[PDB]
Amino acid sequence: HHMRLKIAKESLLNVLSHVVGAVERRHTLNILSNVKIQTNAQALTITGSDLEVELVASTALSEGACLEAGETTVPARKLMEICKSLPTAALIDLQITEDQRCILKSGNSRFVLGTLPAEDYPLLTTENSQGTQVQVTQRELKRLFEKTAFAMAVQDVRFYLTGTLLEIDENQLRAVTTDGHRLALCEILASSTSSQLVQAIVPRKAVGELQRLLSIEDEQLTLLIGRELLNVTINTPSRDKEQGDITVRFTTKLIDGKFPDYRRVIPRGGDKHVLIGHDVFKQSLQRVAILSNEKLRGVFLNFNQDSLQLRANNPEQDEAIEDLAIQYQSAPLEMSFNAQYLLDVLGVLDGDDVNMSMTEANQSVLVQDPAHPDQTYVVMPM
Amino acid sequence: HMRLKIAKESLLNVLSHVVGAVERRHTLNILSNVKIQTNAQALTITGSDLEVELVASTALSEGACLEAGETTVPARKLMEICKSLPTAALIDLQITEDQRCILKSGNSRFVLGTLPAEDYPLLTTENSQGTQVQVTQRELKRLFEKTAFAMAVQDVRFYLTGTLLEIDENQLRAVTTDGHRLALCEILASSTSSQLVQAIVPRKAVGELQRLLSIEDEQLTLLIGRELLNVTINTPEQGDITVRFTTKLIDGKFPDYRRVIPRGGDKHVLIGHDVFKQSLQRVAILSNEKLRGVFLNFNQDSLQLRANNPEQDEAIEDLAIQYQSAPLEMSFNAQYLLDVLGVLDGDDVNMSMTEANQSVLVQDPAHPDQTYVVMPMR
Repeated sequence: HHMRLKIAKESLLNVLSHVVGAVERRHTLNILSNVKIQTNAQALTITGSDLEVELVASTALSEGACLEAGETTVPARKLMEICKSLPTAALIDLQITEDQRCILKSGNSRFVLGTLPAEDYPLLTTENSQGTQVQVTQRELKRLFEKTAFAMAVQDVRFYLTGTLLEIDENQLRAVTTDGHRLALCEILASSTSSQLVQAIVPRKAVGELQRLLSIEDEQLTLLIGRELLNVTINTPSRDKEQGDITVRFTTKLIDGKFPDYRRVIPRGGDKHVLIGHDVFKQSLQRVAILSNEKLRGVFLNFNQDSLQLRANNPEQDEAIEDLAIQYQSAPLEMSFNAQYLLDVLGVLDGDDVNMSMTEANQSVLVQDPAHPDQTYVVMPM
Repeated sequence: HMRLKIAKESLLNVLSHVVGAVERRHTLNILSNVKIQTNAQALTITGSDLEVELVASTALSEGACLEAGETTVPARKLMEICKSLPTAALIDLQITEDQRCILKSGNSRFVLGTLPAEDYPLLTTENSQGTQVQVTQRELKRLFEKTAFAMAVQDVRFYLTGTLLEIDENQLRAVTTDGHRLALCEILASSTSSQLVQAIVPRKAVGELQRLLSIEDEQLTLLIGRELLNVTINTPEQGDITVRFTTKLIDGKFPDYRRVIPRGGDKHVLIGHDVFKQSLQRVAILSNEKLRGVFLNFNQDSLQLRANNPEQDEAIEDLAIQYQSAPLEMSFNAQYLLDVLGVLDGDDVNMSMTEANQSVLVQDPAHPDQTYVVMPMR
């Protein structure tokens, strides 16, 4: 019949917090701006999606929480705001009427929102089958994205550039990202059945959502990677007085393309190798950059034996020059890089030293951390 | 030429005070630079946009000043360059004949383009003068916090975009208005001259002044003239820095604010501050996004807040208040009432009104020095 539910502010908001990151402020399909809420005596399920990424969060309800079972759709952003505005430990009474109106009462406050029918809410149907399953911990998966999120393109004509390639091969999961000017790669240990490689290009919004959901803990996760979709169920531990655990089901349409062979892009020529202290390199580039071109941000790195010179100048003829101590005994080379790209990779590296492998000025550069061989970064020249 | 050897922090502290006045782009290009003067005893840096002028001075250690001179250096760049250096670094400034400023710290060398110190324009002049006012930094700063929000952001009536400093016999007063609301605050301040004087201080001037002033009880002498307002502030550990602040006043006639405030309110309501702020915020969620309009209905012993939007969503909240006067219904911009609440530090809030189509006086019993007026909608 018609849904009615009485629950604590924190309980409702907590489940909602996990799903409303997927909801778009305005969407071509009007109903997707709303969250779908379904309740019965034992559990409350909330769904949020934009048809590319879908999140379903559910929790075990309290004894008297569901007065009347039912399902409906409520404007997600408003409801979330309404809940946060209530005082701590408040109790909300939700009522859905025959005319499509959702009535929220808490304390002396009375709110009324417009609802839309729950069966009009679109779900990501799984028309394919026989997907690949990968076993990986949350930390390992979260790490893959943290070390490669930056090089992804924000918006572009070519779609696969905007996503993260997730590849499974020989008991190791890999994440690869590129915008055409740089590349990031991270590899971790995962368990899977397939002997052959499987590839999934995960859209940028989905990657962000997953990053928020994952934790540092080593809880095992099972990823189902199909030709058209990627599925993962995560159990978030909700620790509150008498609060049930929240289970979130993540579904995302994979980007339809074929990612470029990343291995061919990675330089293994390695003629010249340099090792530099991470702090010195980071600090020096920031200094030199101040006088580089404002949008372009290009600086010149001149490599000489055991000494790196950073040089930058702008249109106003201002110049910055600094000398750094580096572990380099090979031939001389001067290159120019978009500073920010170097600074971006440095943010990703947790080790004390930084190593670069170079061949020629025109050619690309390979950057890494000796301590962590799992991460590999490439930066092209100007 | 000018040469100077100064610690990173010493140079940085001086620049930080003055950089707020500098503009990213200015019609006169030189004002994007900061003017630097040095001699054996002191360092003086000036930042200005020709509406507000800041001059920061410090006592230089002997021998820091290798050569005395003056010049102008791009302020934003200099500021960033100094921040990028390591802690406790030593900077060597050098000005060459070809207008290049060479700055060397550690292993890094920086070169900026300079412009003639001669060209740099100054607001002040020898015959500037001014009627003195004695006021504490804490009190002056307080005056600005209380009335700053109600100034108009942009308006043809240029006077509206500034705070009016008015001096009464025993106190200094700050008044701001944008047409839809008004803020007023009074603080005791000594007056040597005992003549009413009005100064309309520009919005940027007020912001700069708020940043520089501190919450301590240090007396200040404020010079107020027909065209400028001047005050020397010694800032409250990096030695000691004195800043000379000068501003071009808005040459206009501020409206008679006393007419605008209404003392005739018959209908009076007292509401808990926290309750009112929370309630208003809750109901405002479901109000028009651009307009932010909420309805306040006054009934015996209760306050009803109601808001709706185009999607016909509705929020209603009831507040228990002691009101036994005739029922009144009014429409207000939620932001205007919330803004007033932000500057009220007291536990209760007093509202006095006459009719639905007329203004409302808002006050905090604990602090009678502050008075606010909000004009209703429709």
